[PDB]
Amino acid sequence: KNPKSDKFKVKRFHHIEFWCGDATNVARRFSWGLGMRFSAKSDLSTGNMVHASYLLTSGDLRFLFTAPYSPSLSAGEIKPTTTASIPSFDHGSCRSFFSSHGLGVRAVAIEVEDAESAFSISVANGAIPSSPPIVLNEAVTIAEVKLYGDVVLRYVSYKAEFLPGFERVEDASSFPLDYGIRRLDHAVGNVPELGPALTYVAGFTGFHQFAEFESGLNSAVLASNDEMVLLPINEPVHGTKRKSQIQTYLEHNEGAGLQHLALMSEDIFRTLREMRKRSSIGGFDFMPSPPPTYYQNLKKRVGDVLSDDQIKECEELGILVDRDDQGTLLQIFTKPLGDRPTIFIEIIQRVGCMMYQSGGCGGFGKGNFSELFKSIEEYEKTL
Amino acid sequence: KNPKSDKFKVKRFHHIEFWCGDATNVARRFSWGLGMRFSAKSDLSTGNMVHASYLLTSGDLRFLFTAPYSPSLSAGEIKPTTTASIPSFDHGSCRSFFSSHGLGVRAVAIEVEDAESAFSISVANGAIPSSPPIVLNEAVTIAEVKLYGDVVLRYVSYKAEFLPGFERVEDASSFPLDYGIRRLDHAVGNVPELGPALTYVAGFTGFHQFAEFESGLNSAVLASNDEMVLLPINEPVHGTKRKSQIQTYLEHNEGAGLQHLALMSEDIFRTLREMRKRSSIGGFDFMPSPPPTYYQNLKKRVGDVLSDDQIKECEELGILVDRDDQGTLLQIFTKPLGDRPTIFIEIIQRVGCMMYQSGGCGGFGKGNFSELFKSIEEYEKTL
Ligand SMILES: Cc1c(C(=O)C2=C(O)CCCC2=O)ccc2c1c(=O)n(CC(=O)Oc1ccc3ccc4cccc5ccc1c3c45)c(=O)n2C
Ligand SMILES: Cc1c(C(=O)C2=C(O)CCCC2=O)ccc2c1c(=O)n(CC(=O)Oc1ccc3ccc4cccc5ccc1c3c45)c(=O)n2C
Ligand SMILES: [Co+2]
Ligand SMILES: [Co+2]
Repeated sequence: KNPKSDKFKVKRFHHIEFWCGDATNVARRFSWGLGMRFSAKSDLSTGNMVHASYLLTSGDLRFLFTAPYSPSLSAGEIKPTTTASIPSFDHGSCRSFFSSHGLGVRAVAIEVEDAESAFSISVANGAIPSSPPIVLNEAVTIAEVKLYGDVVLRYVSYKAEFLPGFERVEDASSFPLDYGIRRLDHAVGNVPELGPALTYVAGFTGFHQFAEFESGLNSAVLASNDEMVLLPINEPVHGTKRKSQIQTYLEHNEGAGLQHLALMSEDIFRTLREMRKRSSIGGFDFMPSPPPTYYQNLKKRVGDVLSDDQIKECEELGILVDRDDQGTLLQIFTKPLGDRPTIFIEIIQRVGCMMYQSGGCGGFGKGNFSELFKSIEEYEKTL
Repeated sequence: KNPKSDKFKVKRFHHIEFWCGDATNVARRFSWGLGMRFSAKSDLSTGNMVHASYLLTSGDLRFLFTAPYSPSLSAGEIKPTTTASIPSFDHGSCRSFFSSHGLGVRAVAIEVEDAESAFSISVANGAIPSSPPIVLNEAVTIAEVKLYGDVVLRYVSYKAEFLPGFERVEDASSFPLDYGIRRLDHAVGNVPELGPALTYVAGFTGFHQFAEFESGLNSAVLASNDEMVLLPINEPVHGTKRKSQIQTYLEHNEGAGLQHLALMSEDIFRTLREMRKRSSIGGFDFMPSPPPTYYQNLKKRVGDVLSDDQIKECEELGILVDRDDQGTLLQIFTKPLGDRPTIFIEIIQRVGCMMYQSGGCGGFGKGNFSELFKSIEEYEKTL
């Protein structure tokens, strides 16, 4: 059931902001690896003496990469006179974030009807404020509250092109790469304690529990009214045999933070062909593929949704498949995006739940823990 | 004249080490942009709990990219028990370097006959010590002295594959990229005061002045006995009309540091074709090309070294050409490698001075300041 308890009007995921040491190199690597085009910039060339910020887009997916310049360039500025295009940015906060966590997501941004109202309502309902609502060029309002760890939930609302102060990117520097990724499907946090994290976020958003769940973790998913904003949260399970990967995350990340971004593709076969061609020439690596037994077991599980040829294409690309009582999920996971075994990416595509497609169709792949373990056991048994 | 005054036996440039926020993303970007293969690693997967270091190679050119992990991973270690493969590494030094300067070169490494002797002689002759000689696996010795700013000159000597503790890279992650780059030709520093910088470095190395030189800078070049290790140093010229780019460097870098790396190609035409194909898909951008008048003027200057077709190929690729009384230089410059207008790369190839080719054949392109200015003036005149 969906109680539709959102305490303010939420639209969709708007962007994800990475805090970086060098935004240029991370943005260029991600552009080539994921097939995202350079779409906007705010940096020295646009008069920003504070931070370098580069926007990549693929369809509706927006990835922002931000790094601080020397504070000496802006030493005479005050907030009323800032040349920063993102008024919540702070040199010390950014350097401290990156020193503590390494490369990772600082902001999960959702578009709302009124960022000032969303901020006020959130804080009235327990949200810890991070940056107050600030109106940019009387046209866009931005506000930030703490989500978990040093990750913020950023509210953005538009009166009527990314943010004022950003410039569209020179067409010769904007190569029209596109591997089929179209939007952010969900964004997942790792925390030490799931219960208090859920109570806090659901407390100030009104987001309701969408789903939930003996291998490493406990998880639950918070969702907006139309279930298009999806925020799963994990905690570690202590007392196992293999060490919890959630605990490994928390250790290497120095605490809670964003674990993975799941990116919807309109053609997951094409996306994975293109990404895998580039893994060893600057792109992203993928997790080891499941054994042949996993794909033999796919016939009995999804033989009514996917043809034998489509299942063979999943096998060639290492794609995992899970299913709901309503829809089917195709998914695959990258290796970590940077030096630390912390943040990674998931590529997904969902089949079913046609009404437009309902959010979360097919679930999040929890059934693939069991199915993977079973297939590994069968493959070693084949010996 | 060459006094051959080296105070210890120097062989050749060995490697350049970048200090990074995230080594993975910088290394992957550079690999694709420059056509360098992933050759060795030292990181969590090799038991290094301290730093992540990735080695790229192209021919004899070695680029090392290093970033710190959370200090919590190695908190129980002491130097006698370190898991770091580069014993001079320090978390605080690396974070402070990167916070101050952004992405850039920490170490210019030269191979010497005996790194302990080179270190002792250097310090006896005025070098400021940075890291004492440390023997790794009774097989390689490494030592470091201050060069300028926070850049060190690193001595490496081998008893008889990069460094002990590094592992050769998995062949599936080692794509054999190669755009023709073969070695480091020279490495250039920017300092506030050229005179004291020259006196200091020549003081402790015995390197002699190779060359020297009204547009922005004063420069001089220090060279080893066989003039294969070449270290130009620049200072700003104050009082001009256009602001000194050396002064802009010092401002955005927070002081002295490495300005550019000049990479010799065995086929500069192929290297630039390959690099330019990749500029807008994750690689490196190049400076704006000279006007058509520059290439018309090339005929009268190097028409005896380069055919008309070869000059047209230089024009298609934006390559600059200068000449000595002994040799000819083909060169081109990238835009800055990262967020700040600080470090950039030069691709070069030298013609002449055949004996093997003598080091520095054709000079460093100082004649192209005048020639560029003249050609820009002629092109606007063509109007
Ligand atoms: C991340 C994820 C989801 C997911 O999206 C998700 C949510 O959206 C919300 C609900 C909670 C949740 O989970 C769903 C299914 C997944 C995965 C996933 O990440 N992965 C791969 C893996 O576990 O990665 C790793 C990582 C580190 C390892 C270290 C050591 C290992 C030693 C042996 C075997 C391993 C297998 C996988 C391993 C590792 C090991 C999977 O298989 N499924 C099937
Ligand atoms: C870097 C370099 C060398 C070189 O290797 C070298 C050494 O090895 C040792 C000896 C000293 C030395 O110098 C030789 C020749 C060069 C260059 C070189 O860097 N460049 C390009 C440029 O000046 O870059 C820039 C950078 C920033 C600018 C900001 C604003 C500008 C406004 C107008 C015009 C510009 C032109 C160039 C500009 C800029 C402007 C060149 O043309 N030659 C011809
Ligand atoms: Co997921
Ligand atoms: Co040069």
